[PDB]
Amino acid sequence: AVKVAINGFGRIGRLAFRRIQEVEGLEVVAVNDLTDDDMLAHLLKYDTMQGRFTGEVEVVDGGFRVNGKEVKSFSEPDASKLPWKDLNIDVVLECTGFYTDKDKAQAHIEAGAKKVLISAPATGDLKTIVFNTNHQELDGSETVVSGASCTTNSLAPVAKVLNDDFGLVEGLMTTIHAYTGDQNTQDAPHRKGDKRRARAAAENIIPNSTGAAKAIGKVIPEIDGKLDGGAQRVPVATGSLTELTVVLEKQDVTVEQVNEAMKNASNESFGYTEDEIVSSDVVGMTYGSLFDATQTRVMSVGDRQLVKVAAWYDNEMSYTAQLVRTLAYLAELSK
Amino acid sequence: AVKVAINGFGRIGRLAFRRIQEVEGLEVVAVNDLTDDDMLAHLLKYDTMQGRFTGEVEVVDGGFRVNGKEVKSFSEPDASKLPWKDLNIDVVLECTGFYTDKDKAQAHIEAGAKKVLISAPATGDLKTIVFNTNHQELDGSETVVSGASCTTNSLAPVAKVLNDDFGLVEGLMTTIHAYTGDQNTQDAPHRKGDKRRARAAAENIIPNSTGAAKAIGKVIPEIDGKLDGGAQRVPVATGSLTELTVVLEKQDVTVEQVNEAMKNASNESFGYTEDEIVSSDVVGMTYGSLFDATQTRVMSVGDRQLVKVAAWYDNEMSYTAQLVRTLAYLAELSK
Amino acid sequence: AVKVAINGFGRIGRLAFRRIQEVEGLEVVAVNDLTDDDMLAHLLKYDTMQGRFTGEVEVVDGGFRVNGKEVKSFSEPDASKLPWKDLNIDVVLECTGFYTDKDKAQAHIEAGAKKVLISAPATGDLKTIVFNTNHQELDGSETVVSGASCTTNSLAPVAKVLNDDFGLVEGLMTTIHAYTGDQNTQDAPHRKGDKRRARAAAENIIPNSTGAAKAIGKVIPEIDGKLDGGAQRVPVATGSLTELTVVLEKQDVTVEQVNEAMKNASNESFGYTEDEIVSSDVVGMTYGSLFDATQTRVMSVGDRQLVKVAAWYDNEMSYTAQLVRTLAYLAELSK
Amino acid sequence: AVKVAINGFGRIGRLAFRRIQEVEGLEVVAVNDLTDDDMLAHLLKYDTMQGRFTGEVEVVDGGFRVNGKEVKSFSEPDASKLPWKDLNIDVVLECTGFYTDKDKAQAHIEAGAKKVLISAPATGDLKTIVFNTNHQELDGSETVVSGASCTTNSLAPVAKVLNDDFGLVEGLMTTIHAYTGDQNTQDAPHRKGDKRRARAAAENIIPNSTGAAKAIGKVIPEIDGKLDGGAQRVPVATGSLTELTVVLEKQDVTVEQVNEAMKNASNESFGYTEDEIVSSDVVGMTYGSLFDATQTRVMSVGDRQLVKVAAWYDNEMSYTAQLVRTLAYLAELSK
Ligand code: NA
Ligand code: NA
Ligand code: NA
Ligand code: NA
Ligand code: NA
Ligand code: NA
Ligand code: NA
Ligand code: NA
Repeated sequence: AVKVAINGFGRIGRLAFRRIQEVEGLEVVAVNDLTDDDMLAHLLKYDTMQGRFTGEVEVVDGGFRVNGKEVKSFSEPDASKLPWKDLNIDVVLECTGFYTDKDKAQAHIEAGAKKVLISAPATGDLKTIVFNTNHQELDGSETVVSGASCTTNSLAPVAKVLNDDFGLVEGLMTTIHAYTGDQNTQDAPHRKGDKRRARAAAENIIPNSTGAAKAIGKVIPEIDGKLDGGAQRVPVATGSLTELTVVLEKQDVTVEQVNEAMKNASNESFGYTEDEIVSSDVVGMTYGSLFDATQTRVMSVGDRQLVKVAAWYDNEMSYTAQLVRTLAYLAELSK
Repeated sequence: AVKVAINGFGRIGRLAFRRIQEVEGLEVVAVNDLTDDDMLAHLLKYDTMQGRFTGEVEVVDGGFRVNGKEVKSFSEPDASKLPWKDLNIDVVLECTGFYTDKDKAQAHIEAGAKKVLISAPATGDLKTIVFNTNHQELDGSETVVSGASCTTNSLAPVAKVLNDDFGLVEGLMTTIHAYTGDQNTQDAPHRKGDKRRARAAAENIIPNSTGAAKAIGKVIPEIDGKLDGGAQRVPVATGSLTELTVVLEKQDVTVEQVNEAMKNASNESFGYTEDEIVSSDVVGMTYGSLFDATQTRVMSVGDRQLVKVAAWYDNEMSYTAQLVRTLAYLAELSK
Repeated sequence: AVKVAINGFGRIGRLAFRRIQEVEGLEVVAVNDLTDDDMLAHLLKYDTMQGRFTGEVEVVDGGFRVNGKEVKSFSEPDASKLPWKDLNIDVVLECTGFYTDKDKAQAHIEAGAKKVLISAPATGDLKTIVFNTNHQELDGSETVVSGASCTTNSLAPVAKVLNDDFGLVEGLMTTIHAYTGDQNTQDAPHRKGDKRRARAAAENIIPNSTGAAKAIGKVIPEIDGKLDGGAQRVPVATGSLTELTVVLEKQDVTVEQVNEAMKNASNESFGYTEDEIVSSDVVGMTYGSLFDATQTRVMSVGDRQLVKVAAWYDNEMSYTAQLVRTLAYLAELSK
Repeated sequence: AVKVAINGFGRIGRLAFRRIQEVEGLEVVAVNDLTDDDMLAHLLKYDTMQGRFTGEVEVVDGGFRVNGKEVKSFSEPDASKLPWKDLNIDVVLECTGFYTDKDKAQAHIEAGAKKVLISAPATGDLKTIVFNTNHQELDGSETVVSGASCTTNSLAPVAKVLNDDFGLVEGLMTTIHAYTGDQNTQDAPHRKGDKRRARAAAENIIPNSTGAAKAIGKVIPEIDGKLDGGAQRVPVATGSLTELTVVLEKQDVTVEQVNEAMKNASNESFGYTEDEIVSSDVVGMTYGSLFDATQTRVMSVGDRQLVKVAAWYDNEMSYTAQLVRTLAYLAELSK
């Protein structure tokens, strides 16, 4: 199988582990995190929004016993000193937050893994990849790859259809977003100075910033610069919705043409629904974006149109499943 | 003292009562609600989001004694049978849902009231009024008036300015709106058949249909048909935000230009701020709309622009402040 | 397979549908409810707390096709007109709320069904059953049965192990309960004039009355009238905890004694845990009651003790699992 | 004019400040907290559960201006280095959590503060005080004093009545408690390793241990060791409830006795209500504890009785109101 190591056992790594149990041909052989394995198991066994774990987890000496396999654990802050050489590590899923610079992620490579996928936006001379949107830009010469953001993966396939079948001029975004753990529980000083994230996370509508629309050009170059936008974090623990309002070059555009162009590009990454769903219905899904045709909208005043669309995504598992897809493809580029 | 009657003692109707305590000149003399007085008194005295009643409430024989004043109480399904002439009612606040038409609400007039303000949009040949946006259209000859909806009251001052100072071509709207009492507590059939208002209210991001933007032109006739949009209901009990994405006819606009223009329009209906606030900060405010300059964005690609602005409101108390303002002005046209 | 009909497709009925999908030898062939099929399918298809439906739901001509099997759907007010003779109905699961009486439920027999299980407490001369606590009192002569309440099934295994291994002198119960559909979304008047259920459910801690404790004697007759209690309704949508504070006649009781007595009585209905779990961790589980050992407490002052124990239960799906268990038993009494 | 210094401007700090504004005789001349003034001032003006600051708050050279008063701002880790001498600090409120021991708090006295009130339970040769419960014990000799905990203040006036009037044999306690800032926002490793405080605070019923009941002896020594208990922390952001279940010497006790007993011992710390209220109703109250006579229960099985009672409190402002009472009393013990 493809031998995967996870660096960081946060929400993302733990869900990537769960997800990989569902994907044949991938095995997590190693998990590196500073937390004690007792607590790590407990956060793996139990999950507030993603549910109980499917199977049995137990802490054994040197790691965990999970569904009858061995996962070796490490508590090692210098990733260059992890034994990726002798574990024959194919891909590292980098989920710590301390390694989003390519020059800094080359430690996994020096520790002898063959390829690293950063589970965040990343800086340096690397490629940023949204699976099924532009992974066909990977030629296998890459050793460090960005997995983009959770919001980019909800956006990109919607923007690519908009732009491809209608010209894209410009557009703006709002992701009504689930609150995350970098928001405070009660009103208190926030570690990065953010006055809005400083506020009780489950009691408020909280504006905040998002890099995803501004960065999209890294995934779809031909629309680089043409998008920007924000977020509003609201009290659901996971589950998100990206609204996009655009101006298109093609004139006289219908709701029905938009919806039809999205449906035509459905696949495993990009879903499509016409059902009247809410956020909790997408918790745990494995689509990267679930285009919602109940919300397509065309405002027309003379020759001039504003077009608005919305796509769902579990900012946890939607992004995890796209990571695992890209993770595997990186491996398969080794022949 | 202006003699005020409240028809229907729901959220709208009880907040009106509370707000009127803080306005001198106005006096609630009668309340009509089919609910027994004991329970009504209890929901007056206690309020989950709006607080304890600043004062003292008690059920006496013919109604309540509030702060040493007599409030008459009726339990009468038929408006035209209410003793409004007996009490010299100057204006009825109509909050039941059952008289949201010009000719229906006319029943209050036959019963004795001088004028009626409908706390809701209304069909018929009546004027719809957002105070400090278009109440100048009232010429004194109106017996029956609509106070518009709680979303319209937060949209109008913003659209007015954008249309006046720059040329509003078209726009689209999303209100990240608190959840309301017509949403289901748990997943269950919905009495109006709405598949989204059927889901659990405080557990979901729920898309919904909004009336306000489609009908903005009853308040501002010169932008009729240029706005549309909807709501995202989210798990806060009150406090909302209206995002507006628009195309203007002035094509070299800046964020400064937009914000300054909004501050120049500042008053006791249209607040202005540059504090990074969140939804629970506007709970119980009496601005009908609080513009947020920190959220203004202008997007320029080539020489085409998109502009996004946002404004806060208590979908309860904001709307309530505006309704009492229009109440007073309607009783003012005795002159 | 045993042919099951569900009267009333509310939370209990849709969950009973789902659980029966996981029991071999059990089949739901008909559902009665006054709501349209389109809304009912949507509610079976999408659940806020129990997850996307496992499988495929579609509305077909005379009802539903679910996982390749047709399910007849009726909207028939009158129970005794239901084609249960023609559908060879072994057990009707009665979940509407209006037939919580032995003699009222006879209508299902009069319609030709073989047995009725009432999914609530019921009055009249019949039996109240908590599976794996007192279902052996079922001899086979019963046509109508009650499956008690969700809170009863959680308390009954625990109180039995307490009364058997030590003598129960008295006790008091508090269940920290998920809020339910019978509570209001916003502060508003309430169907049964309850000043507390009238308050916003997801925003308060709400005291409310219970019955499961005063009525324990129906399932355990030797401790009749020796328990009482109430509930505190809090903002989790599903998942509860029952705390029981008891006086025993056995006198040098220890935490280890209690816990061990509880562990030994463990079965498919009565779970045992020592993990430090929280409410969401039991959402969807199938134990009728999950004993939490980490919560056991003994207060000793001289020769006088006080013991406290606590058990989790998914107030929805734990009670669903129990009902289905008793349904299967009722059908296995084909002599 | 009692000159007050506040060390740590957390929830306890900012609310103590707010409480002090409405108390004639006290003024906060200084605040020390390592967070920049700009952020601290923002978090004082805007509070999620407690409302906007009534008044004006601005940042000025050297600190804050609040309602036309100067408040000096420092940000010093070393308490000994703080200029309490020069500012003639009569009392310091110790609200950082890191000085919760008498030889730790002394660092303020050496700095020239006359007296110190620690806003938490603290260890050492000091006294632990619940105003209007055991503050009679202060003689004027103390320089450091603990204010106990926000549950001890809740529990102590109910215990005392029970003990004096009926004679407390033993009892156990459960407090249904709002979730606090030390709980995680999302599932993650916890600062103190607590596996239950490691979980999403707003999406769970969470058991957690509390010392309050165990250490009740520090306030009412004549029932030391007689109580034990725990907490259930639920998704309300402030407002809590302490449920006590006791055994008494005096028997044949009625509900009407217990309730009149608590009615008579009611003061400005200890309230008493017979209304059907809920947690939100007690947010921002300034009783230390509010007795709920609607939740009194007397289980009488034959000869032996179990008694239960309950009392609400706002774990924020109720405690804070109590502190500011004790603090004021410590200052006037400098005649
Ligand atoms: Na696998
Ligand atoms: Na580790
Ligand atoms: Na007034
Ligand atoms: Na009435
Ligand atoms: Na089955
Ligand atoms: Na039906
Ligand atoms: Na003062
Ligand atoms: Na500071």
